[PDB]
Amino acid sequence: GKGTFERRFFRDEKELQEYEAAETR
Amino acid sequence: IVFKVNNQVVSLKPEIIVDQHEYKYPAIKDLKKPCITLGKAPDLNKAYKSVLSGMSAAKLDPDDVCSYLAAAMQFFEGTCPEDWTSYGIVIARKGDKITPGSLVEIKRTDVEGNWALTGGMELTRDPTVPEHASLVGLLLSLYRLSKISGQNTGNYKTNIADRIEQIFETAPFVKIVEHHTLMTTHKMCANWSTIPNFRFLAGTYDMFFSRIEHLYSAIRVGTVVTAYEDCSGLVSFTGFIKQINLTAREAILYFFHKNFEEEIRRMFEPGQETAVPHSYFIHFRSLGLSGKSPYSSNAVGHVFNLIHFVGCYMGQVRSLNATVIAACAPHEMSVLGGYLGEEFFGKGTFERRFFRDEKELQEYEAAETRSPEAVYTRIMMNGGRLKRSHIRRYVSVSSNHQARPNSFAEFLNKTYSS
Amino acid sequence: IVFKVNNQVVSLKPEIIVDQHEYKYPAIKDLKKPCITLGKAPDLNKAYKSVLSGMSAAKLDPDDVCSYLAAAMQFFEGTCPEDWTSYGIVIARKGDKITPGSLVEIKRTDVEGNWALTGGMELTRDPTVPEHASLVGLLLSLYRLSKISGQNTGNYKTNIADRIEQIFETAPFVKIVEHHTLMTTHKMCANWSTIPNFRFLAGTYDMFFSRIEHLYSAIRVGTVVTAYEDCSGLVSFTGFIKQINLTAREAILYFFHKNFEEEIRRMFEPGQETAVPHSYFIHFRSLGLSGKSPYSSNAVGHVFNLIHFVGCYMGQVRSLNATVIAACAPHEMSVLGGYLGEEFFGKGTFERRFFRDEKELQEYEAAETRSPEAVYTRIMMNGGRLKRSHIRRYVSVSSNHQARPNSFAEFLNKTYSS
Repeated sequence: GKGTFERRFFRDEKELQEYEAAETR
Repeated sequence: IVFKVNNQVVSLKPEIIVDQHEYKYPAIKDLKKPCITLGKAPDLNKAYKSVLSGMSAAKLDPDDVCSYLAAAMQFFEGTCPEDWTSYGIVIARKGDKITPGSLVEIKRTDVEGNWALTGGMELTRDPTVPEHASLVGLLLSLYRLSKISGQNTGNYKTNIADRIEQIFETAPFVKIVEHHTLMTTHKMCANWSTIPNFRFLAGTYDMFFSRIEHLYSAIRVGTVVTAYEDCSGLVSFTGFIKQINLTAREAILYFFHKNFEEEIRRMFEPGQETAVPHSYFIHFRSLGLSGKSPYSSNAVGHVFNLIHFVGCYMGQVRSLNATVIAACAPHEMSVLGGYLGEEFFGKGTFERRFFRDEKELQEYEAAETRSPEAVYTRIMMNGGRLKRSHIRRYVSVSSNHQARPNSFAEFLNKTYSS
Repeated sequence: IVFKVNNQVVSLKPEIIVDQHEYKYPAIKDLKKPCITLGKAPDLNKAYKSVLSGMSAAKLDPDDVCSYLAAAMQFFEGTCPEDWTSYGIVIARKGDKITPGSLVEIKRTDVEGNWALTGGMELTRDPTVPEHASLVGLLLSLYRLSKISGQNTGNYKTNIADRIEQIFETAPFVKIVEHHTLMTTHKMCANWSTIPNFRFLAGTYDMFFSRIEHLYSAIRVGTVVTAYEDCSGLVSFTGFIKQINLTAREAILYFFHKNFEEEIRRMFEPGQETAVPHSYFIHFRSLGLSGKSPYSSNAVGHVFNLIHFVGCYMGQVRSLNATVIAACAPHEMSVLGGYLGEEFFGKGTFERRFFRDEKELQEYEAAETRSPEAVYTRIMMNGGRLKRSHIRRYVSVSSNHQARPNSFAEFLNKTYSS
C-alpha cells in the first residue's frame, strides 16, 4: 500500500530544475 | 552495485539476475516493401476450385491457401484518393490506381503447389469475381478465429464465426460454404495465426481495404485484428488520454515514478509515424519489421498497469477485464492509480467557451485545483500511502464486478479484502 | 508538445498520437440532382412476376429488385402543394404533377437483367397498380428490417415485420405474400441495408412521400428510417432543446467545455439546409452527397453524451437506453450533465401570459436564478466536482432501470455505485 513517488516528467527543463531545488522507505 | 556481507572476512558478492530486454522498432530505411516467399501461381479459376473443395472438406493446406490469396489480390484494386506518404515508400499517389499486389513485394517460386482437393465441390463452371471475394474473406476470418481461443469463450467464439458467415452469405458476397463449415474448419485450424505468410497476407488485405473504399471491404472483418497488432500498450495509452480528457503531454506529467521513464521513451521513439493516419505502422506487427513489439502491454508494463488501475477506479469495464502485468510492480502502480483515479473520478475542468456577443467574450477574457503539482503534494502528505477511501473504492468496484482469473479486478479483490 | 525526462539525461521528446477525421458536408454546387446507374428498364408486368416469385422463395437479386423499384416510380404521381426548391435545384413548380422519378436523376444502361422465376408466383393475369404498390412497399420494408438488427431484441424485429404485413394486406394494398414470408426472406437479405442503390431508392421514395400525399403513402413504413439517417446527434440536440424548454442559442451557452467548440461548429455548418422543411438534407445520407455524416452521434459525441446525461438525470427513458460514445470523455460529460440536470430537474420558468382584461395585461408590466453564469459559478464553487446529491440522483435513476448493454444506464451504474 505504499510507493516511492517522485515527479519525473516536466514541460520545461527549468521546471525540472525547480523541482530539483525542493514516512521514508 | 556489489553488496557485501562478512563471514569471517568481507565477501563483496555481486548480484546477478536476468532482465534481458530487446525490442525492434518498425521503420523502412532500405526503402524495401515487405517480402514473403510463396508457391507457384495457380490458375485463378483452378485455385478457387481447389480451395473451395478443400475448405468444404475441412482440409487445411497452408501453401495452397496463401497462394490463392496472392492470386486473388489482383481482383481487388482501386485508385488512390490522395498521395500516400509512408516510411519513405510512396507506392500510392493521387489519381493512381493501386492493388494489394502493388503495396507489398511477394516472392513467387516456380515450385509447384499441391492444389489438392479432398472434395465436396460440385461447381462445374468458372467462378465469378464475388465468389472469389467470398472465399477470400472466409480465410481471413479463419485467422481472426484462431486469435480468439481463451477460456469461458463458449457462445462467443461461435458468435463471431456466425457473424462472419452472415456477411459473406449476403450481397455483395454469395454463399459458397453453407453454414457452420467455417466454425468446424476453425476447430481443424485453430492455430493458423502462427503461420507467418497467412498473417502477412491478412495484414496486407486490411491495409489496402482500410485505405481504399471497395465493394468487398467487408472482408476486413477477418483482418481487423491485424491493425495495431501486439500494440495494446500504445492503444491503451491513447484510450487513457481520451477517457481522462487530457492531452498526451499533460497526461504523462501525472506519471510520478522513475519506472515510467524507460517505457515513455520506448513507446515514443523519434519519428515512427505514430501520428500518421494511414501508414505501415498500424500493421507493423503483421507484415514485416515486427521483431518483438515495443508497444505491447508487457513492454510498457508500468504505464499499462497504471492506466488500467486508474480505469478500475473509474469503473471502466475494459480495465477491469484486462490482464495485469505481474512483473511491473502492480502494487505501486495501484497506489499511484488510486491518487490519479480520485483526482479524475467525478471531476471535470469546465470553462465558459460560448457567448452571446463578442463584447461578452471580451468581458470573460478580461476576468480543488487540477494540476500535477497538486496531486504530487497530496501523495506526499500521506507518505506515499493509499488513502482508506481509495481502498474502499477499489474494493467496491472489484466486488460488484465478476473477476476474470488474471484480471486487474481479481488483483484488487485479493490485495484489499477489507 | 515538450517533455523533459530520462534515466540520467534531460531527454526532450515530442509525444505523437494519431487522431484524424474527414466529415464531408452535403451540398449541391453542381446543381445536378442525385444520380445512380442501373440496368435496362424491364416490362413492369414481367418484372413484377420475377420479384414476387423471388419474394416467396426468399431469393432476391439486388440489381433486379432495384430496377423494378426505379421503374415503379412512375406509378406514384401527385400534385406539388407549393413551389419546391432544394439547394440550387428547383425540383418542381407549385401545382405541377410529380413522381419520385423527378426528385433524383436515374440513368439506365442497355444491360439486361436476369428477371428469373424462382418462387411461387400464381398471377396468370397482368398485375394491377395496388399489387405493384404492395410489392414495392414489401421490398422497401426489407431496408428497415435490415437496419433494426442488433443485440437481443428479436421480438422487436418480429413485431415490426407483422405490422408491415398488416399494412400492405389492408386497402389500398392487396395481400400478395400470404403471412410470415417477409420475416423469413429478411433472414436471407439481412444486410441489404448496406447495398447503396437499394438505400438510394428507399430514400428517394421516402423523400417523395414526405412532401406529396399519395394513396400509397403508407410505403413510408419501410423507408421512414432514411429520414435524418445517421444524424442522431443533431436530432438529439433538437429534442434536448424542446424537452428542456430552451432556445438553440441559450442551450449552447450551458456547454462549458472546450471540446464542444469543434462539435458545435461541425453540426451547425452553414449552407446545409438544416432548417428547410423538405430539403435534400433530410435524406442526404440515404442519397448521394454524404460520405460520413458530420451529424452522427459519434461525430458530435461530447454534445450527445451531455444531452443524454442530463436526460438520465431527469429520468428520460430514451436517454437511459441510448448507447454512450465512450471515446468522447464520458466522465467529464457526466459531471457537467449532473450540474445541468440539477438546474433543469424540478424547475420551470413560469410567467403570467394570460389575463382577464387588456388593462390587466398592461398592469403586469412592472413584473433560484436560471442563467449560464449562475450554473457556471455554481460549478466553479465546487471545483468542477459532482455534488453528493448529483451522485445520489444518478445512482437512483440508473439502478431503478433495466440497464442495456452499452447504455448510459449501464455506464452510470458501473461508475457511481457506492
